[PDB]
Amino acid sequence: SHMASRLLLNNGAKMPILGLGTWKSPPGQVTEAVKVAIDVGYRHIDCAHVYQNENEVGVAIQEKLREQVVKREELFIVSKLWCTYHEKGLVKGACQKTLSDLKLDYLDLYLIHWPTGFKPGKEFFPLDESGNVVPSDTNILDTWAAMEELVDEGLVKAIGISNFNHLQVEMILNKPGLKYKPAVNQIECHPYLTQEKLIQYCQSKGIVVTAYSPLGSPDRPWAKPEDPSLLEDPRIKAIAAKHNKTTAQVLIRFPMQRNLVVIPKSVTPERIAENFKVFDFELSSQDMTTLLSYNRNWRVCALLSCTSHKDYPFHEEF
Ligand SMILES: NC(=O)c1ccc[n+]([C@@H]2O[C@H](COP(=O)([O-])OP(=O)(O)OC[C@H]3O[C@@H](n4cnc5c(N)ncnc54)[C@H](OP(=O)(O)O)[C@@H]3O)[C@@H](O)[C@H]2O)c1
Ligand SMILES: CSc1ccc(/C=C2/C(C)=C(CC(=O)O)c3cc(F)ccc32)cc1
Repeated sequence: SHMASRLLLNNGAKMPILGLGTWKSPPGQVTEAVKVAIDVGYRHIDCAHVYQNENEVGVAIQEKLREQVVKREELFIVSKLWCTYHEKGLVKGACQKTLSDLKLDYLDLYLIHWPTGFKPGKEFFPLDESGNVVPSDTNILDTWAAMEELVDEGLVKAIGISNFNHLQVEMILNKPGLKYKPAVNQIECHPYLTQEKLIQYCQSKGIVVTAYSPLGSPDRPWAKPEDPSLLEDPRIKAIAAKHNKTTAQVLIRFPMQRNLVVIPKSVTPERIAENFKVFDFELSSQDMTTLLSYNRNWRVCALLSCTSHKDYPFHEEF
């Protein structure tokens, strides 16, 4: 289908363009979900400390390594530094905690989960008595230096960012004494949020973009009835039907043809397999442009708690 399975990052490593997402995958189901994914061909898993299921994901990876279904070098494991760990002195420990839970001795990619730093502590979202999230005074350039140390200590092969707008990406690229550029910016992207500008900017700098919530995150906990629904969009279903594929398969193939990495989440064995079977057809340039035309600047993940945080990413146009 004129589609290679991996693309080149600016650290010299290759990254599988299809990965399994794990946000919201319940701890009692994610182990089998990851086993099934690897069994059917996935080599890239997207994780995060904040998803609270890294231990269970790790059980799956470890078993598949033990069974010799796959070698570690063939796996591409991604995790993310949570906001309460931006303080320089906490970054390594957060990384090591994720490594211990995932049962790995290194990550292929470690991302700053959000540009917004929070006060350190047990709570993922520390609040003042009025309900506001309490920020940290750490700035993202120092956090980036801490991330660079992880590469130099061998804990991760690549470092990157997530939910950074183009000015924030630019701030890193212009950092005095920058040692390693971000390899990846992982951002929300689907036909209702097409991200033409941010994607063009990142790619122009050699930063690879990963598209999250490619199916529109129907299981997002804050979903409402008025919300659009990609999987129910007759226009998208029509394109699927024309190709004898499912609507989800079209939604996953879409970012692949824009040179994006994409990470659909499922804990359903049947859908896990379906979501991987997207290398056997090609959307036309017309299909692509039609899908792009559906942009609404509609976000699943707007982090509405933190609009007042100085580093909140989504006030900027991109
Ligand atoms: N960096 C960030 O801040 C950030 C933010 C959001 C997401 N992400 C990453 O991106 C991943 C994917 O995003 P997401 O979890 O928000 O949502 P998503 O992948 O767009 O959609 C997941 C939902 O779609 C369902 N689904 C999966 N395959 C399907 C299919 N073939 N047909 C019908 N329904 C299907 C899943 O149900 P079942 O699981 O029940 O099958 C689940 O409810 C996340 O898991 C996470 O790893 C990162
Ligand atoms: C402090 S009240 C609040 C504020 C923000 C959010 C938003 C969240 C979003 C967008 C995500 C997905 C992601 O960032 O990957 C998330 C994952 C988690 F484990 C926990 C919370 C959140 C949820 C609740």
